[PDB]
Amino acid sequence: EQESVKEFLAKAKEEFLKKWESPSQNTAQLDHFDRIKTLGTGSFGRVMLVKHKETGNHYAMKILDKQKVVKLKQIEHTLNEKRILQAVNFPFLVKLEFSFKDNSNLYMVMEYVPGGEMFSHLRRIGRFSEPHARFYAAQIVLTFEYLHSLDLIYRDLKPENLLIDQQGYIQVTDFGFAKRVKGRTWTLCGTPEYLAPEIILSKGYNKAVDWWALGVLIYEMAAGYPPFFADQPIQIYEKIVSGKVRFPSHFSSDLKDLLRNLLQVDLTKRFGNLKNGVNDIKNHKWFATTDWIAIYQRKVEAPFIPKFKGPGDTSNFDDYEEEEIRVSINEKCGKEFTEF
Ligand SMILES: Clc1ccc(-c2c[nH]c([C@@H]3COCCN3)n2)s1
Ligand SMILES: Clc1ccc(-c2c[nH]c([C@@H]3COCCN3)n2)s1
Repeated sequence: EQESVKEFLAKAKEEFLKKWESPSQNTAQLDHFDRIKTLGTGSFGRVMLVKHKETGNHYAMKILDKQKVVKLKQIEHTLNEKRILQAVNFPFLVKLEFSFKDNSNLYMVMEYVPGGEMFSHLRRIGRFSEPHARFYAAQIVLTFEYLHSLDLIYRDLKPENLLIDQQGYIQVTDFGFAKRVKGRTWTLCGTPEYLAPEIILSKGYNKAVDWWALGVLIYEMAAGYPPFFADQPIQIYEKIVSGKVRFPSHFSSDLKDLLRNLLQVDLTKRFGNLKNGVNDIKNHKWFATTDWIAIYQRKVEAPFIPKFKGPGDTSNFDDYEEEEIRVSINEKCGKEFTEF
């Protein structure tokens, strides 16, 4: 690669390691914020729009219930999420601004990205044109080049985890499955449609699973539906491990070629995992019109700017029942979360 790229990644790794070895902790508390709206909710956590009472700034606060994290066997994953988020820095990664814990919950206070999930915009428009898909895909390629160089595997690429910012660029959220891995790792995690075959087959797997998931994402952005779709996970998994993929006739020949190499069942033949690494992807004909430096510098005009009224607008997110943020008078699971 160009020495300028090698030196950039060397500095990125130095800066990551300094924060990784000495993580920040306990940098705000709950009563510094007003709660505004629930933006999403799941089996152990939720994300809420909040406003900082002294500065007036808006943030997305991810709240995890310690007891539910323990019950669902997510302790190590939640510790990974916060330790990685406080150590990374890249244009297309959502920034963690504060973190803290109390008797009941863990809190990660992130920048608020008001344009909403890519998923909403994709389903609204139906499918993205190839140039539009390629603009987003280029940002993911650069983000994975960065993360992988730090020995991080992301493991949760899907349209719901990619938010669109005020300039139309991506911000990757949700580091709940991200992990620092030199070599292989073994956990079954991720969403069914996006799982690589070696995850489904319970193998020791590596960063190649992120490049498989990029193939699924590009397919879904350009078609409007994912390549291995079926009604139940076991049926999805059978399709994935066969790897038989059908492409819409409107796909360009270059797009089909790139996707056959990303959706390669044999991980030892998959683009992103060969001797030339990410450069087999960046140099592929489907990306011939991409100016990688201009994307990194955010100098390319985006295909689409989300419609919103200001930094507190929640119109691009949906409506959930509003539940209390209860804090027990007694400390729960203190040992398990000591390092958070
Ligand atoms: Cl992943 C990435 C790999 C290499 C990257 C890179 C190389 N050079 C730059 C920028 C361009 O000008 C502003 C600062 N340096 N990024 S990103
Ligand atoms: Cl604005 C936002 C900033 C950060 C957000 C965030 C972090 N983690 C999640 C996930 C998405 O997938 C499943 C569970 N909650 N959103 S949204």
